[PDB]
Amino acid sequence: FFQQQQLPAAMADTFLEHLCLLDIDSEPVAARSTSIIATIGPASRSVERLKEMIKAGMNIARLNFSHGSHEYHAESIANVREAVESFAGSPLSYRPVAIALDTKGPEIRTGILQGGPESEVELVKGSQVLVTVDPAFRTRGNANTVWVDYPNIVRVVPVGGRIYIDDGLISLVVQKIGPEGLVTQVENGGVLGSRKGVNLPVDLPGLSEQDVRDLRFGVEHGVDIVFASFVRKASDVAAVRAALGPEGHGIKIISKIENHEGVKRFDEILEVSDGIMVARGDLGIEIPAEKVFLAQKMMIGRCNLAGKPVVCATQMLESMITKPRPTRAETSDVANAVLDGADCIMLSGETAKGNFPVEAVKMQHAIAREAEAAVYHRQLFEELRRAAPLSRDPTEVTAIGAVEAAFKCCAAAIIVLTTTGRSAQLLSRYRPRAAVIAVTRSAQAARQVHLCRGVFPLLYREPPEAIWADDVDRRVQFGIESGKLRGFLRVGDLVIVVTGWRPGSGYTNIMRVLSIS
Amino acid sequence: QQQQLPAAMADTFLEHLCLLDIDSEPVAARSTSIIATIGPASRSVERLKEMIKAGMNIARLNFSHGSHEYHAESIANVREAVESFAGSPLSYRPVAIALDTKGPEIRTGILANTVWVDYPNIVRVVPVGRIYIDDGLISLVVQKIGPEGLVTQVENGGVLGSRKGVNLPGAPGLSEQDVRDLRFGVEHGVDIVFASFVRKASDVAAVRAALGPEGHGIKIISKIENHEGVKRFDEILEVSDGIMVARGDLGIEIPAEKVFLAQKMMIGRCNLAGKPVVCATQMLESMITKPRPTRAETSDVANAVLDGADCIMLSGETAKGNFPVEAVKMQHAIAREAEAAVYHRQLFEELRRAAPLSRDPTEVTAIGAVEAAFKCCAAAIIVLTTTGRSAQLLSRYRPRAAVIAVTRSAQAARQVHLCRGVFPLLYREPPEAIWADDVDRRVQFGIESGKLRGFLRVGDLVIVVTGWRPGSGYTNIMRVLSI
Amino acid sequence: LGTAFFQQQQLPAAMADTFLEHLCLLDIDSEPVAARSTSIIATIGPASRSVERLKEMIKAGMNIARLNFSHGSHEYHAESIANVREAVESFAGSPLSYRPVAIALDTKGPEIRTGIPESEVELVKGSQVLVTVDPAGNANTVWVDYPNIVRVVPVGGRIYIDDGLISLVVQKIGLVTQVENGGVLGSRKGVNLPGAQVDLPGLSEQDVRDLRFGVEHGVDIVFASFVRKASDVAAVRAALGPEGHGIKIISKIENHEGVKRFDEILEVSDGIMVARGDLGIEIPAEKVFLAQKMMIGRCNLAGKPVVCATQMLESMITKPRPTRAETSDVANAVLDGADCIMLSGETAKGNFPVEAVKMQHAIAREAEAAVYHRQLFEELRRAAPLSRDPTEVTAIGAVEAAFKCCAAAIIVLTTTGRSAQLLSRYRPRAAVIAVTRSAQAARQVHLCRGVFPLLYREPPEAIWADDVDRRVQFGIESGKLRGFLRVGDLVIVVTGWRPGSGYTNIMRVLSI
Amino acid sequence: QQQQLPAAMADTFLEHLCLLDIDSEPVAARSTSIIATIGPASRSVERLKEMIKAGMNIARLNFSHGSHEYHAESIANVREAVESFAGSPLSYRPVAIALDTKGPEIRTGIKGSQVLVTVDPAFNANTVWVDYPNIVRVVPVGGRIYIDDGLISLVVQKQVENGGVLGSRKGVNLPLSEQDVRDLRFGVEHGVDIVFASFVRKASDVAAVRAALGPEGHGIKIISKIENHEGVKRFDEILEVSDGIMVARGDLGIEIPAEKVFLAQKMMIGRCNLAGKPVVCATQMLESMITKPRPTRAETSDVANAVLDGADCIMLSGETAKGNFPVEAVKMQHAIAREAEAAVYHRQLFEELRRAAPLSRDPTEVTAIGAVEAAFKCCAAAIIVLTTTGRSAQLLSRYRPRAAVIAVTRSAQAARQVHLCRGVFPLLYREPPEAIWADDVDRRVQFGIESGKLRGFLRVGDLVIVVTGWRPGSGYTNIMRVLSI
Ligand SMILES: O=P(O)(O)OC[C@H]1O[C@](O)(COP(=O)(O)O)[C@@H](O)[C@@H]1O
Ligand SMILES: O=P(O)(O)OC[C@H]1O[C@](O)(COP(=O)(O)O)[C@@H](O)[C@@H]1O
Ligand SMILES: [K+]
Ligand SMILES: [K+]
Ligand SMILES: [K+]
Ligand SMILES: [Mn+2]
Ligand SMILES: [Mn+2]
Ligand SMILES: [Mn+2]
Ligand SMILES: [Mn+2]
Repeated sequence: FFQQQQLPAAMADTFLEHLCLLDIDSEPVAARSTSIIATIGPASRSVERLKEMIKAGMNIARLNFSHGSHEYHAESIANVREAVESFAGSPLSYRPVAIALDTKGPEIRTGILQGGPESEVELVKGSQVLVTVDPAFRTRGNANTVWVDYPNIVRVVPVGGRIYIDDGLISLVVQKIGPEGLVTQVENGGVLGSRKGVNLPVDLPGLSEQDVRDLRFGVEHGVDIVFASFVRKASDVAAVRAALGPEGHGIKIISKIENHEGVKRFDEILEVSDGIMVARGDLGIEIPAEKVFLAQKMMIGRCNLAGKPVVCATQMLESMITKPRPTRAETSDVANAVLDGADCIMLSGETAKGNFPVEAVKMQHAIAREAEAAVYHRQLFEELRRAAPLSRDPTEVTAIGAVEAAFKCCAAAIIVLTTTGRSAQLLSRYRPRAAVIAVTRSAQAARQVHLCRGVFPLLYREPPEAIWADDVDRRVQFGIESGKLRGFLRVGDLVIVVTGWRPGSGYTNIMRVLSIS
Repeated sequence: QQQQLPAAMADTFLEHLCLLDIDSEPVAARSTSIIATIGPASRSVERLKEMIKAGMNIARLNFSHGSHEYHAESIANVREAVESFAGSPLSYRPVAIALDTKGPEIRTGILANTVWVDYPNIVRVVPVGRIYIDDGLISLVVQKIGPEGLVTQVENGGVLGSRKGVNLPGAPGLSEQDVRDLRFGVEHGVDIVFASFVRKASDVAAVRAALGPEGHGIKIISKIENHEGVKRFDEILEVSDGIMVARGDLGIEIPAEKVFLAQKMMIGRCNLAGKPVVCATQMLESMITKPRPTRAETSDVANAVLDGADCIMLSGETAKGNFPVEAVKMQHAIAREAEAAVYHRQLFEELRRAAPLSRDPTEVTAIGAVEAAFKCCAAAIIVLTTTGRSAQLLSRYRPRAAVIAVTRSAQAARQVHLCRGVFPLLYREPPEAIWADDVDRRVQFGIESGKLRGFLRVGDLVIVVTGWRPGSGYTNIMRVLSI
Repeated sequence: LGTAFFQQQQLPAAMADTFLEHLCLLDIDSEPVAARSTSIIATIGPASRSVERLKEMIKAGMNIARLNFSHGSHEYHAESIANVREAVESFAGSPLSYRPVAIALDTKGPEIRTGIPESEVELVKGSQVLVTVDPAGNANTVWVDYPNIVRVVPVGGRIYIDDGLISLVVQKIGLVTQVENGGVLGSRKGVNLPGAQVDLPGLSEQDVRDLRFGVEHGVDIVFASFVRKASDVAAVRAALGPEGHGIKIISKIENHEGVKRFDEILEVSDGIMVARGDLGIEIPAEKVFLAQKMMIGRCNLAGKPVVCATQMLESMITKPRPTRAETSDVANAVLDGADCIMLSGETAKGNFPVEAVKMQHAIAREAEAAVYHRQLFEELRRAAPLSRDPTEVTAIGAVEAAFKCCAAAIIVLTTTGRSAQLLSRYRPRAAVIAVTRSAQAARQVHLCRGVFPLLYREPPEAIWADDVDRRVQFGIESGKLRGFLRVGDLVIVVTGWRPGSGYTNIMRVLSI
Repeated sequence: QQQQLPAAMADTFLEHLCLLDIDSEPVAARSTSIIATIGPASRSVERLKEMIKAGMNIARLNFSHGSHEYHAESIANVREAVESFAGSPLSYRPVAIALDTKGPEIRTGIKGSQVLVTVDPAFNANTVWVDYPNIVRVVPVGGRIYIDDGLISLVVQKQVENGGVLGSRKGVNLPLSEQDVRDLRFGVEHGVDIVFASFVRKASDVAAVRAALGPEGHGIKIISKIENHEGVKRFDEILEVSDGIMVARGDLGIEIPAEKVFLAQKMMIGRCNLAGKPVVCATQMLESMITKPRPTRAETSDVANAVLDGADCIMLSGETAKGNFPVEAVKMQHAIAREAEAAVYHRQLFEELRRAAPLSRDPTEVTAIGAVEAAFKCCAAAIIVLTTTGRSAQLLSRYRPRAAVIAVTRSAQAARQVHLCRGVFPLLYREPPEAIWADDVDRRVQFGIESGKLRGFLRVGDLVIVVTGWRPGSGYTNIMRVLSI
């Protein structure tokens, strides 16, 4: 109890008094429920660096298949698994880490600039720039002319349209459509390098030939999660599932909502996906920048309703690419994503290319811990309660009973046994304040539950005891011992233990109140 | 749907009222206990058997009249009728016996105008500016305190005043008779005591001392009957097992149009504390003479259940009326409809937030069990309990599912009738050698009894609440089961 | 606000954040105000017919006099109307304390009456009994005033007699029955036939003459008995004619069909009466409170008056004090949201008609202070649709303003009563003092909870704005004299920008 | 469906989130005021006119830098740009001038674990100088001291957290000066409207500022900047004596841990909403737009979440003082604020504000809540209120009505000062009083209707709520009327 983890604010009767009672001297618990996804790149590739990021709090390593070869990414996977497994010799402190593959998706990139792949050229504001796809001008990239790697570009944009280059920094307005070149008037000028992104706010297919190879690669190397780029409809997810094949039927598909189409068809995309990523990078270019927060809050709420994980990504701590501490806007954005109900937060260039990858992970860890305590659980739990339909599934029934029991005694943890992760996910979807300590024998499940907020996975490695009830108790004790070592639990704490009545997944039906001795 | 389910789910209380349907039949068993007063109309063994089948749960002995031998016959006939069903343990219904004390009574003198009372401090307790006599018929105001006594100015005329009851509004805990009657109740093993005229905490402490250590297990229900008991209600409730709103005397001691305020205040505070509350007096008074009640009486019973009362009482309707069995049936039918019409959505929400954080594993398991019951609309919550406390902590959250309580204690089985929603089952088998099998047996006994009595069907979901070791106070386990 | 002021009117329970805490804070020492908002309808009969008796009940608080046309001739009811109006107008010499009293006509409706004169036949239970269509009554057979009764009732059907006290069962098959419940049988009592569809016309030909009588004598309200469908009321309005177009029609819901078709009945009616007497026989007694609470809530949603009637204080027909069930029934009807409460035999035949009125007055005062206005107002305002009518917009603003300062009253000027009813629609705690020049509006607004009508009798001032202020002042002086207002009280004043009905649009905060 | 009405009507906040629509366009004037700091990028009259048209409502003078003559030039340029629109009174936009005090600053002098700092006037990467003479009594053996906006830190040396390039004269942090007094006197002389009081730690700091403004600065609003741990702890006593609060995340983010700043922001905004007083969110809202034409995703959400929290004002610092896109940054804040104001869960916000607002017998307070309720009942296009000091407009703004509060006033100062209150749009009435007072009241009401029609607020057929008083002078507001245009 005490005056810690914003408990006075949690006991408020209105959201207004909740805000009034928030305290900067009320310290949070050590358990951080929002998972951190860190992108792998030249700054976070060495085994030595990855060990620091795992200790700092990185839960999922993201491989961005828009850059680098299959051989390059196989080296990233090997270095991650080498860093993760160096801690395995101490099972009570072992932290599982998931590997996520981010697909290239339907991209449009420019041509290499004349003079060198590492030289610059400027565009004049209000000038006249010609956009061409002619194969001859592929290496002619200059101030007056730019090449695009998308042939069917002249038959999609009307007169007066808009073409964005380099993360929406450069803007071109279509004036006339010419024979073998698109005449534009620059609307927003700026420096332009080589082979930058192009957004067109399309007939490029939903799943490319190269992304098919990329998905098979992820199955052969046993990735746990796929981030599918530019998901526009349900069949875009089915195509990714089909390319994964029966070999990868257990891989979680997280749909990236990156344009107006994805937001419009969100309901049909969410029903067929395991989760959603709000990809505010491209989404900030495909729809007006002042509206991205609407799309993020909408998508987070509907995922919290559905009980499916949602990832918030891009530019959360962007200034930390070059500076050791973030701006006030960036700290508030991470805190507010946690407040909205995000299950995971992501770092992109902050860990891939920046000079402070470990410090960015440490900052997200510190912010999320404070923000999680500031969640107004009293109204959140009540609303998730009413919105969720009645259930005859004993796992779901037990889950809500355990969460309510945890709120009643301010339990330090809910310890649940799970093989597939489902029992921990059904606890997570009701957003308990107590940490959900999930003890599993499945290494894959231990990595995959990082998607669900508040679930701390522990990989159990011992062969079964001869009496199953003894094997259950040993696993519960392993969760308590790990919680003690990691600082989640102390003597005298109350804990809720969630198990089933028989071995095998799907039989969870028991909730017990235990005190830590 | 049935059980007024469209109304119980409504977003607002106004929409809840709008959706109440007279064609939505009640399905759950009725959870408000019926207390019937024993009298000439309900003293024979065969009539008591009729009233048990009609839904009587507690037999009230009114010690305001009758000799000790008279009440011993009442106890023997009640126990004979109750035990005639013990041949079928799966359907046996325990019936509590409650002793209602006579309490301190100020009566006038025997043998004109300006009478005297046996209470000698009447001159000191009534200041200048009212005294009611004989059920409130005569009313006197005082305008001067002199050495002879009071002035006795007549405000309302009246007659018939030989040793009649005196009430003084606005202004010991146990008479010698109550001490003897309370000893009788211990020696005859009564389960509940209705302490009359409780106005402070020391009053119920004196009842406790008269019961002695031999009667430590008896429940003490404090009857609030005057203005002082209403204003010191918080201190009274703290030391009592429950409260009875005694509207009869309360309606004389305070203005009759204020009694409903006292009733709703006390029921709310008892609901808040998780303690049983009894609403009593003239609920179906016209049925003393007529076979059907008035519209006000039928509304009165329903509103007492809606207010949150744990038990409703019948006085002359069963003690001396011509339709004692029909009066019990009428209370049963009304209570069933009223319980389904409870706006359960706001009730459970408010009880949840008002109940404070607790680290007691029984309290933690209880709220988890009630939440789990709502999530699957479980047919019942089966709980094993030695003293009934585990079943009372479930009842305090007013679940819709029945709380089926399996106990070996015959006294605790009778006493849990005070808590709304608790259906006691008396287990009679001797303990198994291994304790975990004894627990399984009792849980299955509650299942099989629930199946016979229409509580449970094959395919239903039930919430079972047990503990990790024998003895009371260790409840900590909640399980979801299918029948 | 003054701390002593905060201790009355149950304001601590009003400020509670939950209904549970609202219950826990109710205080028997918290005294209410003198202004009771729930109107009292009293049935006129032998016990309440003398002019001197009507005077005592006006002072006791009777607001609407009910003529029960089930009994008595037109000449009987004309003398009743004359006596009521004489007692009412006897107070008109003092305008500031004049209490308008509405006259309500309760129709006979499709009734069925047993057989006869003042002897009494007891009836044995389980004795075979015949019901008689023959115009050619003992314990073995009795006759009835319905020739087509043999056509409708099936074998194994139930017939009720004398407030459903006696129940006949057609054990074999006029109809030879055997008795389910036996009792002392009077002369010409009531007969109810639940479940069986009767082919009796909702507007009989005697009903048409009674409604014409009410229009010719200028009654304000019609209680239409046994309304089963929307065109039952359209028939009543057609019988009233263009002359009776201003009479309020209250539909009495008395049987299962009326409850099932309640929504279409409410749409064409000015209000609803929960007629618990016949309802309690036509449907199981255990379900009446479900029907009462359903209709009160739906009327409160629709903003139309609802009356609760029958056996509220029934023991007071013979006793000077009611039972504890009766006092809580009145209180709970007010707590449910009823606009009006009714007395039947308590004032028509009983020995304590004035005391019954006084008892209902005292209970209503206590129960009105115990309403949880916080949730009631929030739910009424959330359920009411958005409006572009300035009268509705001003009304909700004035009620909210009255809650903010615990205003002693809302003073509204109204000619038709609509501005007062829209204020009453949102259930303010403050009394709605309605100043009107229309004597009929002053009578009919008693249907709306919380509205205290004042009849203004002066010719207009020549500047309309001054004429508005004189009526506001008349409202203030009247409230001061009746105890509703004191110096230093805040009052909300609701008026319009121009004369004529329909232009209310102004709310003002004034100190007394 | 427009302006997020499906989201605003929802029965639960969770359903409100699910119903937010990127296609639902805002159809309502922007209610959150924009404060732009004046500096080299925004001193020219031409740039100030573009920023006025872009949405700037308050011009901030940072007295941390620049002499009195530099700031007099800034005031003159702002007023010349503002008064350039006075030719059309129906569209004239008042702009307030706010003085931001220097406060008790500590600056440095004009890598390796050993570093010496000393206050010696006779004293590179090895030795730096500071201006604070003594500090040896405030720091214990546990605390630390920060250099250069928190980038370089040192514990009780008696060189942690790295520390890169350090320049000449940058801040020093430690987790009423004579200069401040002459600055506040300067502000009274030049008729500034608002004072931002730096580093307010207790209620007596506010009394000192009010004393330095003299009896001639009675009408100047004092906004207290909560900048450190003590200001957060004694917040309630500071709020009670201030006209408003600024959450100064810049310094606050160094004085307390950066991860805790959002907690302090939400606490102060909520308490200010409770007390009905204006609160400003400040510093680094759109920092990247100093060098880039478009903001980061974090910055867009940060401005939107400040509005959703309930801030009455949002601030721009280097984005408008020194950046390369000062007009575009104002345009961006205006655009984000409009979208976020429609996304507010008005159903629960209005309910919680009304139940938290205590009962009152003041007729202005009673009229205000009646008018806001009336506005909700008809979706009034606006609430037109006549006011001399602005108090009647502030009492309406307290309840956060959906309708715009059009405040008509003769006081040029009050017109500028009500910009601190969210949803208040001031109009300055210039005509002289009519002979009959009632005609002068109606003509001001019609002035607000005419101005509202020209600006797009009002439209023929719309319903409006008009709030007036019964006698001249302030404090007598007591009338609410429903009118058709
Ligand atoms: O002088 P009049 O004609 O009585 O009008 C005064 C009142 O009539 C009103 O229009 C209200 O009347 P209604 O309630 O019948 O609509 C207002 O203008 C004013 O309060
Ligand atoms: O908001 P404030 O400062 O209290 O001013 C409100 C005042 O404006 C008025 O409407 C007009 O007053 P003036 O004619 O003096 O400008 C007064 O009735 C009212 O008291
Ligand atoms: K990608
Ligand atoms: K009738
Ligand atoms: K400054
Ligand atoms: Mn992308
Ligand atoms: Mn008694
Ligand atoms: Mn009838
Ligand atoms: Mn600062």
